Amino acid sequence: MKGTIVGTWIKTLRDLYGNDVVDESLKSVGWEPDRVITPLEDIDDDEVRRIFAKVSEKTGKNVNEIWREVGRQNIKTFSEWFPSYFAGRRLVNFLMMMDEVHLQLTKMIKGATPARLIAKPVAKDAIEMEYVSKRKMYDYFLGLIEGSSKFFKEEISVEEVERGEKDGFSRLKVRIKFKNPVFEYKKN
Ligand code: HEM
Repeated sequence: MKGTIVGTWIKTLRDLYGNDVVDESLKSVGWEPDRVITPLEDIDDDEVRRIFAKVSEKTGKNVNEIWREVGRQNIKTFSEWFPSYFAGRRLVNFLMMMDEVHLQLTKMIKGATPARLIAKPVAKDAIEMEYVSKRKMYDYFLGLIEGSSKFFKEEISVEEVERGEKDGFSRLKVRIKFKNPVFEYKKN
């Protein structure tokens, strides 16, 4: 996982559960508790997993629950940090651009198996978004959607259409319904 994002997760874990819980969890995997992670590092996914697992043990919170909340809160961090991804945009705009943004952000990562977040219109007031990846971070994904609705102050309805795994790839499809029309038919 790209360093920058892991950095944001750690800060969020601190916001959620406190510095001792997080400091201890980082040590248990051999990190300096105040380790400074850079945009160049590809942090080992297993070590992240063990960090979250340790936080789960210390807080008594379920790890899926933790990921959900980290997803929710992550959006506020992104909005204050990178205001450019949010500026002059509505929620639908923001969501439709995520796939492209993530391809840009992982272009340099050695081992090029980056998650896809392809969204497409399926009605005048609704899109389907499909998370496809090697990593199966379902709860994080859903939390991120909730965080986005929260930030843009646009109420949505989120229905999971299906989830599944095949050929090592996880897939989660959601239908997101907006309060009023955001699309119209157009000559193809
Ligand atoms: C400006 C806002 C955002 C930024 C800057 C951002 C950036 C990133 C970065 C750098 C990663 C690391 C991926 C890797 O290292 O392979 C990541 C992961 C991920 N992002 Fe975002 N993200 C944003 C918002 C969102 C939103 C709104 C969603 C969903 C609606 C989303 C879905 C995901 C998921 C599911 C992953 C896990 C990747 C995987 O499973 O391989 N992100 N994001």
